[PDB]
Amino acid sequence: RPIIAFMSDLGTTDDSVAQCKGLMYSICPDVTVVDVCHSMTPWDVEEGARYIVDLPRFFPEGTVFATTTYPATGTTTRSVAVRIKQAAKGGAGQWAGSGAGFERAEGSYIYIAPNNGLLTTVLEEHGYLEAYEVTSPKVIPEQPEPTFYSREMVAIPSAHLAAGFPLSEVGRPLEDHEIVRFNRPAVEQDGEALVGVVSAIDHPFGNVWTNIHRTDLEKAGIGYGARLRLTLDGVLPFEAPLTPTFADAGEIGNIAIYLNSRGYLSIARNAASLAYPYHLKEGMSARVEA
Amino acid sequence: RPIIAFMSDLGTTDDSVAQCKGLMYSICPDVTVVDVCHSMTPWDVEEGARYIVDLPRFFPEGTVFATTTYPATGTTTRSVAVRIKQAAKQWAGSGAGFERAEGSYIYIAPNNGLLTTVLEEHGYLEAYEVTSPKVIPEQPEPTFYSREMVAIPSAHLAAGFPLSEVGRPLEDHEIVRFNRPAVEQDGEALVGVVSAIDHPFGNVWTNIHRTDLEKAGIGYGARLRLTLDGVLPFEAPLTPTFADAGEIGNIAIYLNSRGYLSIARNAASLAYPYHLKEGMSARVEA
Amino acid sequence: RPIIAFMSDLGTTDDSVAQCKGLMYSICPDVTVVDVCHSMTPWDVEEGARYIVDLPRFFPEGTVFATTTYPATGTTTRSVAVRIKQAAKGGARGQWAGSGAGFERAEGSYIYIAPNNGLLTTVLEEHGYLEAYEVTSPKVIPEQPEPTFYSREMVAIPSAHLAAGFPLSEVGRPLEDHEIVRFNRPAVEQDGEALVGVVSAIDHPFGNVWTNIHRTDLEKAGIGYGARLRLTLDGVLPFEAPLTPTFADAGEIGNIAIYLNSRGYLSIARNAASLAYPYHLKEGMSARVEA
Amino acid sequence: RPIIAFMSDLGTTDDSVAQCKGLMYSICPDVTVVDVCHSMTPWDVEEGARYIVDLPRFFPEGTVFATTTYPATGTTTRSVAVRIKQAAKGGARGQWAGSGAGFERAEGSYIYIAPNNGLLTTVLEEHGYLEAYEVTSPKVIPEQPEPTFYSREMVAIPSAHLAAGFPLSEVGRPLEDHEIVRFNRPAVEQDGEALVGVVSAIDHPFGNVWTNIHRTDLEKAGIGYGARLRLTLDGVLPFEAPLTPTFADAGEIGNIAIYLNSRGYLSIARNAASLAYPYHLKEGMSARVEA
Amino acid sequence: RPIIAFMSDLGTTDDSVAQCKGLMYSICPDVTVVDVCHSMTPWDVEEGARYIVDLPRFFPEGTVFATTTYPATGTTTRSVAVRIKQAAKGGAGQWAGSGAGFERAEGSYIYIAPNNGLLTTVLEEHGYLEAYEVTSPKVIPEQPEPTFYSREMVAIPSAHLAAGFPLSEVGRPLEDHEIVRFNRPAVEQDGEALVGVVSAIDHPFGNVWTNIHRTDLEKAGIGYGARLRLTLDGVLPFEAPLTPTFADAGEIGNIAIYLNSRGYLSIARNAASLAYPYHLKEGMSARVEA
Amino acid sequence: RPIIAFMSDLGTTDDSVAQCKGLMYSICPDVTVVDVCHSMTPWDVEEGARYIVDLPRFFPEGTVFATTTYPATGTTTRSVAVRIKQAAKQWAGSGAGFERAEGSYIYIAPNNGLLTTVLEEHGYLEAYEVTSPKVIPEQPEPTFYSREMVAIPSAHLAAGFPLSEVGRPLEDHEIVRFNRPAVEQDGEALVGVVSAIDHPFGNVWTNIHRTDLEKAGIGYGARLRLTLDGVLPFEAPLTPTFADAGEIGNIAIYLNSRGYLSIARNAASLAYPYHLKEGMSARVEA
Ligand SMILES: C[C@H]1O[C@@H](n2cnc3c(N)ncnc32)[C@H](O)[C@@H]1O
Ligand SMILES: C[C@H]1O[C@@H](n2cnc3c(N)ncnc32)[C@H](O)[C@@H]1O
Ligand SMILES: C[C@H]1O[C@@H](n2cnc3c(N)ncnc32)[C@H](O)[C@@H]1O
Ligand SMILES: C[C@H]1O[C@@H](n2cnc3c(N)ncnc32)[C@H](O)[C@@H]1O
Ligand SMILES: C[C@H]1O[C@@H](n2cnc3c(N)ncnc32)[C@H](O)[C@@H]1O
Ligand SMILES: C[C@H]1O[C@@H](n2cnc3c(N)ncnc32)[C@H](O)[C@@H]1O
Ligand SMILES: [Cl-]
Ligand SMILES: [Cl-]
Repeated sequence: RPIIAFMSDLGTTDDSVAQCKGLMYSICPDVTVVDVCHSMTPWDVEEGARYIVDLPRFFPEGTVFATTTYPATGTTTRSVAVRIKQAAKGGAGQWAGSGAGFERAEGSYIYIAPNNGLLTTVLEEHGYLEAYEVTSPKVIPEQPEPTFYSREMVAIPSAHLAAGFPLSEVGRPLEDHEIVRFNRPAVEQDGEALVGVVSAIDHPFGNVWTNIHRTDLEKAGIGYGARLRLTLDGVLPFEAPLTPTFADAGEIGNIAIYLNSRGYLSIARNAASLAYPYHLKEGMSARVEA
Repeated sequence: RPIIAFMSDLGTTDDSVAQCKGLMYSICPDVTVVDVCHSMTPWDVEEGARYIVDLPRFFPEGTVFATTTYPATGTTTRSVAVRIKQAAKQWAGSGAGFERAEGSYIYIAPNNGLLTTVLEEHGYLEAYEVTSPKVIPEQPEPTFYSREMVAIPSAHLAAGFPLSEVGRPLEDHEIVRFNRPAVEQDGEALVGVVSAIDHPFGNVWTNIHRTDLEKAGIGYGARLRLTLDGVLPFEAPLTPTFADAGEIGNIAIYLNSRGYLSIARNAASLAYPYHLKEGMSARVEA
Repeated sequence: RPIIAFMSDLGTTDDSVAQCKGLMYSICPDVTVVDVCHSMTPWDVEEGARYIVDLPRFFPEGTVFATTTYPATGTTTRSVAVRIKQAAKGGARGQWAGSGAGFERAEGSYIYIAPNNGLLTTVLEEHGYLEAYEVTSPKVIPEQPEPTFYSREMVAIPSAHLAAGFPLSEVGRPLEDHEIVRFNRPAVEQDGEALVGVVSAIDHPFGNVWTNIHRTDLEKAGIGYGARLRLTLDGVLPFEAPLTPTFADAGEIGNIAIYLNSRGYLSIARNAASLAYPYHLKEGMSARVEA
Repeated sequence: RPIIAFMSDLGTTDDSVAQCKGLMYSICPDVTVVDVCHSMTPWDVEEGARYIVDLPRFFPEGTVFATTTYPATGTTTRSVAVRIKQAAKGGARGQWAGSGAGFERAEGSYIYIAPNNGLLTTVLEEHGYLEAYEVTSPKVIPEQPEPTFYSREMVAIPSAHLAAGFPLSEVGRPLEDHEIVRFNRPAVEQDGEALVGVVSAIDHPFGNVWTNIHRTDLEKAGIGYGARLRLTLDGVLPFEAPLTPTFADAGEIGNIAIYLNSRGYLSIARNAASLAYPYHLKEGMSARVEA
Repeated sequence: RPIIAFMSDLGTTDDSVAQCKGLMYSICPDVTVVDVCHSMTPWDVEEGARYIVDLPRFFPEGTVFATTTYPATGTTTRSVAVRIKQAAKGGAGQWAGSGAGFERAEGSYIYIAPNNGLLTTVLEEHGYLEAYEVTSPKVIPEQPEPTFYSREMVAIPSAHLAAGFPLSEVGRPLEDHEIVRFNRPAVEQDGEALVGVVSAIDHPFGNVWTNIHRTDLEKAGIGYGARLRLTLDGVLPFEAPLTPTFADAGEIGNIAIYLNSRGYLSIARNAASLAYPYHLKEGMSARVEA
Repeated sequence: RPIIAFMSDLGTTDDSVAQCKGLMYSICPDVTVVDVCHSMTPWDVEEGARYIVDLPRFFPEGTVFATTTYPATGTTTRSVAVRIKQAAKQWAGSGAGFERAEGSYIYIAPNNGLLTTVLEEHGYLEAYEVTSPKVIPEQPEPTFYSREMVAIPSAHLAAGFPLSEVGRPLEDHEIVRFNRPAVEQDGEALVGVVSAIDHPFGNVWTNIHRTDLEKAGIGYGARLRLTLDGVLPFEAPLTPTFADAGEIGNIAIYLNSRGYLSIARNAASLAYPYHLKEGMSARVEA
């Protein structure tokens, strides 16, 4: 029972995703294609990365992740296919599922993506066992569509991998320095305050996500129940204790400062939108201190 | 051939829904997950209820409906899981339609009133709290009970985990319900609200029902005056469908697929040019 | 392993698509339902036609395409079901889709079921058809259809019977060619040495600009990759670039690229930036090309 | 104490109006310049005409109205200067303006100077005129006018000479009636017992709705204060109210009022709330009235 | 040299204001008409009031203020004309002008307005010497336009007053209880914090004005140089000392908490807009404390 | 017959401008106040400068220009008051125009660069700091120096208060100037910026001047290619006016009333449909 989990920038306004899916079911008759999302900001590899980094532990072993934003479509560039090392615990650290969670064995998931840095945080968080350039005409078209490499060089070969084509056969092995990566912005300790950035607005709720992690917090002594001052955009400070969840803020509309399901320091209002009335946005400065 | 039909307020702009689906396939390898929608206004229990209330008759017997908006996530609250009784009409499908046996569907949802109308329309045979670590995490992620307390246990139920083993039976009073706004009277006009804009067409749906109408003496021929937001008046005979208005753009006053007084333009949008909205008053007279 | 690929104007904000899907699994339990899209502008049959015309070569033979925008719901009109002839190559070069030399698809191997309102105009034009039938039989539609929901009653439902193996010729009577409603499509005019058409679509979510000037139209004027072109939009915007395979060929990020899209049509874009969104360019605007 | 009342399409965001004013005080030192408005949609002569047609009765006799939208700036066209005949009553009842029984104004006592582009169509129609002249004399316009600024060169400047006492008949040659450009205005049709016109304007900043159905048109059908009316807008909105003098007559705040505006025209509004803004009603929409 | 200072809700998009001005110059040949503003939110008498309350000290003695929003136009209602008592010092309290300012004698300005509460704060701040109902056909039309009382019952009689028509002759005297007034929202002392409201956004800068006055501040001990916490909309707190001016915030974009030229506690950014990016609005809660 | 022409960033949505005017009439009973505009983008010194630079030739001799955006309000800063020399062309008005004597106009402004282009184009005969309590308040309102340090002293100057008595003479270096962006070269294309959108018409004005053009070999007949924001290309002959384009909506490339390369549609807006903006690059080639 093979699964391909599919994350693109193709959107859902036309037949582009369906074209890829038609070919996936064509190549791997038994497959199940699960949509991750197709809504990412085009060409923003850092945003694409956040949508895929945390997926392994949720999926059955053997799952292939077809993940693509392909601004270098139709060039001489070729995709990278990697088998990861650890499925890894996550959240605000645990295995996912009922009971004590589902423990995932090492080397049980493959990502196939453009070699443009999309997989940077996947490789940082999970490690990898082996990496290959995707070049074989057994898995890609002999004459690929210049402007559709997300289909030609990701969707199509991912379905061959789902169908059982040996990963080592897709092309030559890539050395670590041949896999492109993006530079991750570092959390700064500024006196005793921690300085990062709004990493994401959490749609559709309007919760605010920072790149300040739970590990960064236990570094400066911060745990659940700590009074914090969190300044956004350099001028809007908020104040609240760190709490597990939204309803701990008290009344509806009140401010909650919490750890999100991905482990990162976040801010919201209790059953109300914070970001949307005050037009708060990704990329704004975020500062925290007790 | 187990099915989970999935309705949430998680949206489709990140991997939140995919995390839930991943766990569904892990738990029930042979499952088919059907998306209902994930677009609902966050925390609007009456809105989410509208999207799930008439689903059973359309699905194969044995379908599990996983339906969630969870603003009380991470608290001591636990989900409710119910088996409904009557799948409830006409029947849907080709010919005279497909009849559905009683007790053939399970809903699992936060215990916050989301299931209010499902229970009124269909009734139930059994209701339980979802507490067993067989079907939910021992360390549940505080901010993601739509995943922990709905998605995960729905998939155990799809795989044949016995309903009565999820936790203790709930008595009726323990099952939270929302109050639904009444259709009131002033003179011979009926006063209600706009209960929804029908995206993407811009049709207007009111809470004034077939039954409220015929009781006040209105059937499929009646010339009606329909005033919206207390300002915009519309006038037209009650008709079965849009094209009964004649010209493209003409006004149709009709009954939507739920028996509710509705208003639209024929093959054009009514709501969008006039910025008509849910929650606006709707007053009708013959 | 039967597939129904589903395209409608029902949107993704309520339970309308799910009702259709439920009834698909009810009638054909082993079916796989693949969403094409549900976002088309309601009642724009020309736009709907664009999202379904290119589908066959990507799908397994025996696939059923349920394609629907239904402004005449609740009327005496009934849907039309067609077996197409050629699965038809396509793309910028014109080839089969898939790895290696692509997946060659046999003739008469796909069914489309749709309102009889012109939605299938380009499907028939580009693929031809082998047989067409009016969808009237109570075996495949409800005896009491919901007046406002013919996308479900007259398309979703019968499509699932067809996917289950219900004989096509049994849905109702054969339709003569003149009984299949069509729309007229704009002809690219050969004006001097220029080619005059329109912006056919904005390519969401990138804001690329698609015209109705097809690759074969370009070969009427003898224009291939490397040709220095002037592509004028909206009468007043004379863009200038060589015709190149892809976006990155334009050099720096933001530079204008003139290219052939994945559907075989003359297009214009910027390299890893949006052309249509900043300047609010729209479908329907004029598009002129010349060398 | 000469007055120039000034209406243009120049806006209030730069120094364009001030340049015109400066030259007014330069040519006629004791002048008072009164802004009519500078907000009209550029080049919409019909809208401009609405802001100037009702002016004479409010102003001292001898006032000069400099009224300008000039899309043909820099061309061989020259402005036209007119002495009107009747100052003309008006308003919902039809009377003179001011305290007591109002200020009665004499015949032939106001001058309008404008581009010869139809801007003065309703002025002449409603007031008549006694003499008209092309504005050509270097005594009142520049010998080298700025190509893009004929609102200044061919209207502001000569208007200030006229206010200073420059003889009207000396600006240039007399113009025959057919030489004064006009636009055609929509005729309210007598359809059955209904009267069919349009929404002429949105009354900013209140969002009241003005139609082109005049009080005298209502008296063709015999409609006065107290008459229960149906006023249908945009073909689909049948408003119902008695015809009343004013807004508060409708009762509660927000209730629909149907009334005669201060310009003598059939209008519709809400009592101390906006009708046009919430529902995005627009000029050009249809307006039908009947009793 | 008579002056009429003219404040309406008529806007500047049509000839409505010019009609009034034509009649003003008709009635009072020597007059100068100064526009206060015509931009107010229609029918909002509290907003109209803020635009007129502070005008007397700036204008020559003898000035008439014609001030109007007239939602009761065309009814039996009649305007009120009042001679004020004190011109009054103002600002963050002084006379206006070069040197030590221009001292204005008592009873030297007249307001004419609808009797709908528009003049509430004028009468509270300045007092009055005499008040009259405007009813004489020597100053108003015998048949006034039903829908244009701002012209008929304000503009027109104001010009008669400018022209020298005796104020006592416009109609009968009104007793204090016959002059309509609006209820002013009270500043609350909530513990040691002061609770009011955003009274206005200061266009075009996007500065935020509160109804918390300098007097309210010296009541709780607050002067220039006091560290303050100011919460807006119940969730956005800001922190800054109270300073005289914007540039005291330091760098451009920094927050300044100050007293405005009208005497009220205010918040802004130094040469940047505060209200506009965060969509802050009139009517939002405002809380302050040291 | 004294005149004050008044330009500020105070807007027209409250009584800020009326307070200033009130004080002008108090100080100079016989004054005429002319509004220039009050709409300028707050604190944009180059923008406000554009609105005041060519005013003198249009006004009677003896006019005082009160011109202010004052982001440094309430600090130790004091305003500058200058008498300009050459009123500077053609001359404006009927006939051959009205010549203006030298030294006939005074500007008074914050000393923040607002007067940069006025001084470059016209020159000056004398410049002073505004410090005398004869002409400004002793207790100046900290947040309203546009009123205290511009409006009030301008009106004393209109009334005949001697210029040299406002405070001490300033040397040229004490008068703050802004740097103006240069028109540069790349190949035979000239590169500049859009210096303004011409509201309300939506015409586009560039900083590429008549002089920059003719030096590169371009006159009133030249077919030019004009690219805006680095993306949108336009092509058209250089013409005197809009109507030279022919059809309504056609493209005109012309010189605005300041000698600057400009682009527009004939009797339609160019900037608004395309969302063209000030600060966007403008590149021209013959
Ligand atoms: C197949 C890939 O083409 C890329 N793509 C789409 N449009 C552009 C563009 N204008 N420039 C560069 N890349 C683009 C998308 O990222 C898609 O994933
Ligand atoms: C897992 C559940 O978390 C809830 N959720 C998301 N954001 C908030 C918030 N600010 N307050 C309360 N609940 C929230 C959603 O309703 C989702 O269904
Ligand atoms: C079931 C079908 O109903 C059609 N539909 C929905 N709303 C309208 C309307 N206002 N007018 C005409 N057709 C409509 C949709 O096109 C859908 O496909
Ligand atoms: C003469 C006065 O008419 C008032 N006015 C304008 N429109 C309305 C309306 N729709 N309802 C009530 N009053 C209105 C304005 O406030 C103006 O000042
Ligand atoms: C009196 C002067 O005050 C200035 N002004 C108004 N708001 C601000 C602010 N937030 N920062 C700096 N200056 C400001 C204006 O520029 C006005 O001209
Ligand atoms: C001096 C006159 O210039 C006219 N004007 C300004 N811009 C344009 C344009 N793009 N097209 C035509 N006329 C224009 C205005 O209407 C003004 O009145
Ligand atoms: Cl799916
Ligand atoms: Cl004025």
